[PDB]
Amino acid sequence: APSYRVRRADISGHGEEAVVNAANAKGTVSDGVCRAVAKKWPSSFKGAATPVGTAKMIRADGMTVIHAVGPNFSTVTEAEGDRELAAAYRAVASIISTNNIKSVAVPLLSTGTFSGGKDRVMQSLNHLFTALDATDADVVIYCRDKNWEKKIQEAIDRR
Ligand SMILES: Nc1ncnc2c1ncn2[C@@H]1O[C@H](COP(=O)(O)OP(=O)(O)OC[C@@H](O)[C@@H](O)[C@@H](O)CO)[C@@H](O)[C@H]1O
Repeated sequence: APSYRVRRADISGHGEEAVVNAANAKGTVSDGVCRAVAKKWPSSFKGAATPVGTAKMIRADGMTVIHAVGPNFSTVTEAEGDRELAAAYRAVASIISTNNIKSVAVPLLSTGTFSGGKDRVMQSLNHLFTALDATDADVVIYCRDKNWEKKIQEAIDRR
């Protein structure tokens, strides 16, 4: 069974075996988690382009980087976005289990740039749990907001 905990820290300082980038489909560096990942592991972006709802892994800069493309909720219906968000997290879980990754730092996909202006912390976290429950990985969820940290911790605890 996987273990879940939450850190309020820059994900670029994670202590896990792998990190999930909240990526865009073009594999470009822009504001958000992606900027922190590009600064710390700059060569991890080579050929990282992957369609919405998929994930693409690379070993670069002594790190395993998993580029997961959550939906942009400005560009899909709510139901379409919810399916694509579930798919991105399942693509992450498959890469974790198939590559024998023992621990992973995970941001909440589609809760920032891609949130379409809405609070999607619980939507994103519920898809994260459902997908990563298929793995044996130690999962560390990263956020920057003290309120999010407690929400996430509350949600971890309720389980
Ligand atoms: N350094 C950090 N450490 C820990 N948590 C962080 C972080 N930077 C941002 N976050 C949080 O991670 C979540 C996903 O944000 P993001 O805005 O990065 O994630 P999405 O909403 O999936 O959008 C991805 C796009 O921004 C895409 O173009 C990429 O360029 C960006 O990733 C948001 O809740 C942010 O508050």
